This record gives sequence, C-alpha cells and structure tokens, in this order.
Amino acid sequence: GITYDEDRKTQLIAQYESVREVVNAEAKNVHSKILLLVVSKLKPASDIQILYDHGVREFGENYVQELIEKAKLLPDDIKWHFIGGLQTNKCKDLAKVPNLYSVETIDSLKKAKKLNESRAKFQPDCNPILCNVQINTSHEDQKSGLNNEAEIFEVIDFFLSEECKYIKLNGLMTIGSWENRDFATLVEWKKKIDAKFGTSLKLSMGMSADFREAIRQGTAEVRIGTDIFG
Ligand SMILES: *Cc1c(COP(=O)(O)O)cnc(C)c1O
Repeated sequence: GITYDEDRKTQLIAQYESVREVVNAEAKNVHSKILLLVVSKLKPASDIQILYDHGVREFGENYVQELIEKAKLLPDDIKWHFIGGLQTNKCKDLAKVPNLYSVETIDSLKKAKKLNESRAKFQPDCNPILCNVQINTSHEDQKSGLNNEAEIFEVIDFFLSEECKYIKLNGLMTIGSWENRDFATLVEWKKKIDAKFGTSLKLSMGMSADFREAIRQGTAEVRIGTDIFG
C-alpha cells in the first residue's frame, strides 16, 4: 500500500505502545478495556499504514475530505471515527464511506436525522454508524456541543426511535475545557440520561493532556494524537 521509512516505523510504534501501556496501567488501577482512538488528523497516510500494519484499526479524523481521501488509500477494515466539526451538508459525504465506524460529534437533531438519512440512501447495507452525542461540558461558550437538556433529550429520543435505523447511539463526547470538572459534568449527563431513557451510555473523553484523569473518571475512550505521532 503506502510506503514508509523504517526509522519512522520503529519510532511510531514505540511511542504508540508507550501511550497504550499508560492507558492500560491507569485503567487497571481502578474499581473493562478503554479504547485508544488514534487521532491521525493532519498526519500522512503512511503513518497510518505504519500503525495499521502494527495491528491498529481505529483512527480518528477531524476533516471530512481528508477522511474520505484517506479511506480510499488505506485498508477497508480500518474503523474510521469522525471526531471533527460536523456540518449538515457534509453528512451525505461522510455517510458514503462504507467503513465509517463512528461519528462522535453529533450535536443537533438536524444532524442526526441527516446522517441517518444519508446513510440509508448510500450505505443501507453497511453496519449502522456508531454515534456519540457531543456535549459542551465547559461552563463557557463553545462553538460546538449541546448544553441544553431539552435539546439533548430530543436528540437521544430520536436515536432510540424506530426511524433511526442506520446510526446507533453509542455514548457521549466532549472536547473538555481549557478532579477534572469537564469529565465530571459528562459523567453527570450520562446518569441523567441513562436514568430517563434507560441507556447505559459510553463516554468518550480524554485527550493528550488529560487522558489519565479521564481514565480515572470512567471514560470508555480516550482520543490521543500528539503523544503518538511526535
Ligand atoms: C485533535 C483532537 C483530539 C486529540 O488531542 P491530542 O493532543 O492531539 O492528543 C481529540 N479529540 C478531538 C475532537 C480532537 O480535535
């Protein structure tokens, strides 16, 4: 497939395994496996091939066109996770990727309906896209994420409806803020929702600077790039 240098291979795998060892060590230190989503945004496809060949399957991309271009160049069994800003007009585009495993940035009912809509038309055959609801856990104003309980509840209601058959509600997601109060707020959102809808939501929180704490607060998935591709 994509050709890569041997010195970079040895270095990428080393840095990755070291990140994965700390994630596993942190997890094993609590009261069962956490996903290490490898955020390859802006990284070349050769780097992904390096890790792919190493056994890695789940990579996170933030840009729609980049993910699509990347998906066509690399193996079909990669489990792409779209973790960037989602515009309703790009849903149709994303839905076309067969191996689009997950979309963690659904932050409106309009978007959920459009992705489910698009997925039905272009890849009804393919497995339902696993989805996370992005919530603004910061107590500040943030360009993305939901903060309104009524609107959040309305998004969850649709996911559990019979009409939503091509995208599956998996959990909650947050970019945090800039002990962790943000992860704490996400944890509280999962309880209020699990209680009201009878769900057992999966949490996606924790990045390069705070994945350890996220791991301590119950995360089911951490998204790390910098620590792995440096
Ligand atoms: C880029 C990004 C990450 C990862 O942070 P790193 O310092 O690169 O580990 C995780 N989640 C989202 C939504 C991102 O934009």
